[PDB]
Amino acid sequence: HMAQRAFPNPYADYNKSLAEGYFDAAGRLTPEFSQRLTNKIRELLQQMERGLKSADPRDGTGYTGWAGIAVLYLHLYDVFGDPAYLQLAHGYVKQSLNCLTKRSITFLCGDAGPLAVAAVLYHKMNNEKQAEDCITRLIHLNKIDPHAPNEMLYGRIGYIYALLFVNKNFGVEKIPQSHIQQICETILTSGENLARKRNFTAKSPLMYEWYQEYYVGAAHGLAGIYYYLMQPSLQVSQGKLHSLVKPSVDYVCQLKFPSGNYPPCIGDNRDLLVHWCHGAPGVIYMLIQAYKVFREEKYLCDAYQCADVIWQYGLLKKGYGLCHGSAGNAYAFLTLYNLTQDMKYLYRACKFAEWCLEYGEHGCRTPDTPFSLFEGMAGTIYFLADLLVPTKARFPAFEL
Ligand SMILES: CSC[C@H](NC(=O)CC[C@H](N)C(=O)O)C(=O)NCC(=O)O
Ligand SMILES: [Zn+2]
Repeated sequence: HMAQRAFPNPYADYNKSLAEGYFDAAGRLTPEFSQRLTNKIRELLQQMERGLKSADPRDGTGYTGWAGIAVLYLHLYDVFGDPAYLQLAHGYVKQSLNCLTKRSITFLCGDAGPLAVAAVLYHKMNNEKQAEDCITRLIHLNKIDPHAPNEMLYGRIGYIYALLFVNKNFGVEKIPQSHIQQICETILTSGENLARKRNFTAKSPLMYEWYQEYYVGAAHGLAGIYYYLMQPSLQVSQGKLHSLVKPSVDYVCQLKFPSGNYPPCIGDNRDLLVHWCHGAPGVIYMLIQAYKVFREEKYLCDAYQCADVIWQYGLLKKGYGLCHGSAGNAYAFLTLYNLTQDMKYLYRACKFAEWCLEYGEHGCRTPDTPFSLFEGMAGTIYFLADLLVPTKARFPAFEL
């Protein structure tokens, strides 16, 4: 039923001849293709700026609101170096800081997004007082919601991302590692406890849930949590990596549909969603990181299968967005490219970019927030700009 959710892929798969128009033998984009990306970015930015005039004033979040637009502009500033982009980011940061709701802790859906993005913007504008004030507030946020879930949009790893985002952008340990360590400990303890209570232990030493479901994917589920627990940034011990995380990863691997896709929740029989939030485009990160950490070929094999599912069924009728759209799906190819150095996957990303360059010409659904980072145009623009330098590309607000 995946076919019903996708457009047929109109593109030929990789060969040397077809790839030459997009990038050279070193994987560096051609000037021509680079400029075509740049031209579309400028075109879409105009539409986005106009569209955001109608966006909800109250939503300051990374996922659907102002801080996510600031994330885009910070990225464009880094890519292009145009000071006007940094100024745009400032405007959006200011809007976002007037929208704190005190209800959530995450980068994507909570107050950590505005605060972490603001800290970085202020730093980039040489505003030490405001940068430091934002960091203080961000650190303190780790109190307003204990017994949170563990997942990306509403839970502990979503807060961890905000901390990592500051540290990466300052290039120094602005948030002490000990802060990250203690959250990591809570996550691991939570997983062991739930697995024990539900007698998963033998097959899966860790287990997590959100909204009373065992979500499997990146946004709300196991694949996102395990991707994080396997990151050197989180400093999980070798002992816990092998005894707790690896067998829990293997359990997720075992949930794979015959197609190579993954169910949204444990026990789901319908093979339908090919999204970052649910399915192969989000689970692929766990597989790739598992390969990097454990070096077992099965993980790489599974990642290849993810890429094939996405190549076939990844041009979504849903639209061009990151959370569940063609641009988010294209990032799966970039992560596999960056692991393998196989230009086939850079090519696939470029062809998905070609699709996005025809934005609005396919009869896609209009997103609920048509201009947002995760549902809308800002995310598509983010992807196009990130593709300019493929080796540095990372799925925003998620990939490390
Ligand atoms: C965490 S996002 C989950 C996502 N939700 C949507 O696609 C809803 C539409 C969204 N609000 C938009 O406007 O893009 C989804 O997978 N929906 C289930 C489905 O497509 O059947
Ligand atoms: Zn989604």
